[PDB]
Amino acid sequence: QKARGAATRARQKQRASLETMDKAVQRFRLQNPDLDSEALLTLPLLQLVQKLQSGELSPEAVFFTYLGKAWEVNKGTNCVTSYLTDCETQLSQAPRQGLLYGVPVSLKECFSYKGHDSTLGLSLNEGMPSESDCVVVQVLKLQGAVPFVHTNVPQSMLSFDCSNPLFGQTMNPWKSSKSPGGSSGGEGALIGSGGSPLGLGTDIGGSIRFPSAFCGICGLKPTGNRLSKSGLKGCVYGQTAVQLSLGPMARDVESLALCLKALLCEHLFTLDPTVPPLPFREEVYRSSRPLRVGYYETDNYTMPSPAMRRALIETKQRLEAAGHTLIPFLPNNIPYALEVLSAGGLFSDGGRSFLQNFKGDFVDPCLGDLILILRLPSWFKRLLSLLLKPLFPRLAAFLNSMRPRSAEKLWKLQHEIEMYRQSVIAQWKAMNLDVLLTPMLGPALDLNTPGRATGAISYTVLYNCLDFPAGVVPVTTVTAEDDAQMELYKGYFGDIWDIILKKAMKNSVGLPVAVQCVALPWQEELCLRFMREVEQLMTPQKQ
Amino acid sequence: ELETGRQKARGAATRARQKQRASLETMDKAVQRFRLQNPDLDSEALLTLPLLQLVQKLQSGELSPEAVFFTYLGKAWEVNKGTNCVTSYLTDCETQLSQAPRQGLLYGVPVSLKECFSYKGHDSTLGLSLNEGMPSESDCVVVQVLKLQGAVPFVHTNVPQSMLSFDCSNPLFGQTMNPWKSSKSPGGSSGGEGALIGSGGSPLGLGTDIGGSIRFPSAFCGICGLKPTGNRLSKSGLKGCVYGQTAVQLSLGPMARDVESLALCLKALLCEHLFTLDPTVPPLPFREEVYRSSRPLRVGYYETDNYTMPSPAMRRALIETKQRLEAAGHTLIPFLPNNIPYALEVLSAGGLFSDGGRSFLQNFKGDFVDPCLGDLILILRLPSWFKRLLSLLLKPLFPRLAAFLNSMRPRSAEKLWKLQHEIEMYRQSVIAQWKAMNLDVLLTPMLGPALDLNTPGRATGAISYTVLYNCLDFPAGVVPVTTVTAEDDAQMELYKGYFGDIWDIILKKAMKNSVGLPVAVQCVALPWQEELCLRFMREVEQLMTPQKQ
Ligand SMILES: *[C@H](O)N1CCC2(CC1)OCc1cc(Br)ccc1O2
Ligand SMILES: *[C@H](O)N1CCC2(CC1)OCc1cc(Br)ccc1O2
Repeated sequence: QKARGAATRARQKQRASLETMDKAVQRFRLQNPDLDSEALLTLPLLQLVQKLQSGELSPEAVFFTYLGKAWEVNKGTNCVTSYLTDCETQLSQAPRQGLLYGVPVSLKECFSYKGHDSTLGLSLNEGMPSESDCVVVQVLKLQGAVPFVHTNVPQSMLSFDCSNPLFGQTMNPWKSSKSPGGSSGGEGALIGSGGSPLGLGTDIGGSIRFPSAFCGICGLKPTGNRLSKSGLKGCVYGQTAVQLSLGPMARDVESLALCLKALLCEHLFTLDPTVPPLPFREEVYRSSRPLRVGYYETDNYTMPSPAMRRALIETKQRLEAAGHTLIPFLPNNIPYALEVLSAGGLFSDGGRSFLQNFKGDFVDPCLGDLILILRLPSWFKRLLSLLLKPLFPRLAAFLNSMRPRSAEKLWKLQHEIEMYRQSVIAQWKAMNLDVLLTPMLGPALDLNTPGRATGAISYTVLYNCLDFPAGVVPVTTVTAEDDAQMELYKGYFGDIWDIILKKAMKNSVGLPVAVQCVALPWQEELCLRFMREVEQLMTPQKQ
Repeated sequence: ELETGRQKARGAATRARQKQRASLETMDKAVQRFRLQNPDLDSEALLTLPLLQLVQKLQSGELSPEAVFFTYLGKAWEVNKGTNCVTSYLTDCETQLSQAPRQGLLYGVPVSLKECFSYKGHDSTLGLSLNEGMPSESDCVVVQVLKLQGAVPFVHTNVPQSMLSFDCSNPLFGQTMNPWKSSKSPGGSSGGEGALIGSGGSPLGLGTDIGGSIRFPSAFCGICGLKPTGNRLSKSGLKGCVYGQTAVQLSLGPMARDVESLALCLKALLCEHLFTLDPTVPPLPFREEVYRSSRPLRVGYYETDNYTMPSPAMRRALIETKQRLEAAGHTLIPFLPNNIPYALEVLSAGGLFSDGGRSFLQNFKGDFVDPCLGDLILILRLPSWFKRLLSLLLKPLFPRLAAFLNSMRPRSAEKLWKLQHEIEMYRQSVIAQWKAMNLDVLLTPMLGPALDLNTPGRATGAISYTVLYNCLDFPAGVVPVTTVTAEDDAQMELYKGYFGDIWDIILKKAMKNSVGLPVAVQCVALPWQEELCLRFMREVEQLMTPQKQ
C-alpha cells in the first residue's frame, strides 16, 4: 500500500526529470546549431578542462551536450533517477580557478543533494528530501564542477546488480540482457555509454569496481577515510569493521587522478576535519620507475572466467616487457577472510538494522533470496550451518556469520581484522611489493543473477576488509573464443554460486574485461600510477 | 567458575620485583664505571640544559653520546629511590648507543618508554600477572623508529594495573609517587613517565592515552604532554588489556619538560620509517610552517565544563592564561562544547565498556586487585540485571552514577553500531559548533592539582576534561602554567561540586594540602591538526613560563 504509493510518486518525479532534461537540450541545440556535439563527447576530460580553462568551449556548451547524451542513453539503460534542477544556476556561478571548472559530474543516489530524495530503492527514504549537500558535493561546486543528475541504485545498495521497485531496472549499455553492475550500476551505465565524463560512487563490497568492469570504465576505491563520508546516505550506520569507501568513476584513469586532486584540496579538510589533510602527491602518480608487482591468476575461491584469466596474463606479459618485475603473490587465508571476517563484519547484528528498511516494502528479484535468508531466526541459521557444512562449505560458513553477535564478539572480530590487515602487510613487506595485480570479476552478468551469485565478490570485498586502495581499468574485450570456453567452467566447489555464475557469464561477446589494481593503505596515487601503467600498455588509444 | 587463588600472582610479582632490582643494580654498575673514567664531567650543567640544546651539541660533537646517556641514567636511578617510576632497565641499549645513526634527528637522546610499548626480550606486564614472564619477540613500530632516528630507549616506566586508572600502582611493581609530594599521585596511566621526566630523569618519553593517560601525569607532575589524533602515530606492537575497541580511539604521543621537545619528537616520528613499517597510519609530514606560525588565533575557552567543578587552582590557571593571550593579540571567545554529559556518561563509558568489561575482566582472573583502581573491578563483575536495578534506583538521587553504571552493561552488535554512529555524529556536532564561532583552537581547564594516593580510582568523574577529546578524537595537549598558592588550597572548604555525589566528596578531599603543586592547562585543536595544537601550546608556554623558551 505505502510502497505502491511511494513507487508511483517516484516515477512521476522521474518523468518530470526527463521532460525537463529534454526541453532544456532542445532549447540549447536549436539556439546553438554551430556547436559540434560529436567532437565534444569524444573529447577526453583532460582535453575538456583545458579548453574550458582557456575559453575555447563555454561551460554552457559542455553541459547541455553531455546532458543531451545522458537523456538519449537513458532510454536503453534506465540509469538516471533524478535531474537536479538548480544545476543551471550553479553553471553561471562556477569558480573559474577551480580544477574541474564547467565539468558535468554524475552522482550516485546515496550522495545527498539539496532538495532531492536519497531513496536507495526504499519506501521509507522516499519523500524525504535532503536539506543540505554532502561534503564531497560541496567541494565539487567549489572546484567549478556542476553536478547534473542522480544515478539509479539497487534496492538497499546491498547487491552488485542494479534494480529497485521505485525507479525500475538499470541495464548494461553494451548488452540489454546484461547487468550494468552495482551498486553504482547507474554510474557505470551512464559513463560507459558517454552520458557523463566523471562520476562518484560508494563501495563496501565492490560497488565501484563491479559496474566499472561490467561497462568498461575506470573506477577507484580509496581508503576508508581518504574522502569525506559525511552527508552520505545508507541503510546501516556505524559499521566500521568493513570499511566503506567513496571514489571517482570515469572513462580513463587520467580523469580519476584529476578528480582526486580536485577533491583533495583545502576545502575538503576544512568542511570535514575528520579526514586527514593528505594532498594529492603528484610525485607518486607521475612516477615511471619500475615497480615490483605482485600477481595472482586466481584466489582459489571463485574461478575466473576464460576472459578474466586471459586479461590477467596479457597484462602481466605487457608489464614484464615494460620492465616491471612480476612476482606470484597470494593473500593468506582468503576463504577465512571472506566467510567470517567480511561476511561477519557486515552482518554482525544478523541484518536486523538492514531488514528494518524493508518493513512494508517490496523485495526486488535482483537481490534474490538475500532478504529471505536474513529474516531467518538465529537458531535456524545455525542449524542449517552445521547441516550443510559437509555438503557446501561456502554457503554454510556464510550463513553462520550472518548471525547476531554481542559487543564482546564484535571486538574479537574487530581485532581479527586488525591482525589480518597486518598479516597481509607482513607478506607485502616480505615479498617487497609496491603494488598488486588482481583479476576483476568479469564479464557482465545476466539480469537478476548477481544477487544469487554471492561468492563472486571475493576479488573485491577482500580489500574492503583489508581497507586497501583498489582500482579497476578495462584492458580487453571478450572475444567469442573466451565466451566459448565458458562451457568448460565448473568452479572449485560446484555449489549454487558456481552454477548461476557459469550461466550468467555466458553469451558475453563484445563486453569489456577489467583488471584490479591494489596498493598499500593511504596510497591512492600509487594505485593510480599503476592504473596509468596498465591502461597505457593494454589500451594505448586512451592516454 | 572455580577460583584459582592468588598463588600464581604472588610468584609472578616476586619475579617482577627481581627484574626491577636487578635493573637498578645494572644501572648502578654502569654509571659508576663511567664516573671513574670521567671525573671532571659536569652533571648538573648536563641535566639542566633543554633537549633542543642537547641535540645540537650531540649533532655538532660537543658532547659524546656516552656522556648524555650515563648522566641521565644516573639521574633516573637517583629519582627512582623516591618516586618508584622505573620498572625495568633495557639491557640491549648500550649496543644501540653505538649503533645510533649520526644523521638521525634524535641522535644520542635518552628516551623513556611506557611499559605498554613492547621491547625485544622484555615483559609488557601492564600490572597483570598473566602478561609477565612473556617477553616480546621484537620492538614495536614506534620504538623501532626511535632507534632509526638515533634515540636510545633505556627504561620502562611504571603503570597502574590494566592501565585503566589515572593513578599509578600495580601489584607487580609497586606504587609510583609524585616527585613534588610524597602523599600525592603522579598521575596515570603514564604515571611512571610523569614522575621520571618531572624530576629530571628523562628528557623525552612516550605514553598511551584513551581517557587522559598522557595529560593526567603531565599536569600532576608539571611537564608538557601531547595527545594527537588516534591514528597519527602507530598503534602496532602496543600491548593493551582489551583488543578490538574502536569506539573510543586510543592515541599515543610525546612527553617532555618543554613544548618545543614535543614538536621535535613528532617531527622525528613522522618520517618514512613510520609509514613503511605501519601503512595503516596516513603519510602526513610534520608541517613546520603551521607550527612556526605567529599569526593571531581565534581561541575558544571555558572556565568550567558544568560536569566536574574546577578547583580554585584550576579556575585561576584558566583565567590567567586567557587574559595573557588577549594581551598578546589573540581574540578569546566564550565557547563550550554541546552535551558534555552525553559524551562522558553514555559515549565514553558505553564505548569503553560495551561488553560490560567482560574482555577487560579476563585479565584479572586469579590476580590481585590494586587499591588504586578502587571499586571499578567489583562494579564490573556484577551481572547485567544488577547493574540495571541500581541504575533505576540511583537515577533520582545520583544522576551521574546511574548513567555510568547503565553504560557499563553488555549490549548486542546492533547497539554497538548505533553507539559508534552516535560518536561520529557527535564528532560532526562539535565540529559544526567549532565552525559556527569560527575557532582556530580551544582552551580547556586541565584537571589539577595532583590527587592523593588511591583516590583517582574513586573519583571517576574527574576524567571529564580529558576523555571528552578521546571520544571526539581531537588532538589535545597539556602545558604547565602556574603553581598552587596558599590561597588556592584554603578555598577548598568552599568546594562542593555540581552534583554532590561521592565523586565530588573524594575529589574535594584529594585536592587538599596542595600548596606548591603545579597546575596545567589543556589545549585542543581540530582532528589531524596537532601541529597547530603545538603552535598554540608554544604560545601558552611563552606567555606563562618564558624561561622555558
Ligand atoms: C557494494 O559495495 N555492494 C555491497 C553488497 C555486496 C557487493 C555490492 O557486498 C556484500 C554482500 C554480502 C552478501 Br551476504 C550478499 C551480497 C553482497 O554484495
Ligand atoms: C589512560 O588514558 N587512562 C585510561 C583510564 C581512564 C583515564 C586514564 O579513562 C577511562 C576511565 C573510565 C572509568 Br569508568 C574510570 C577511570 C578511567 O580512567
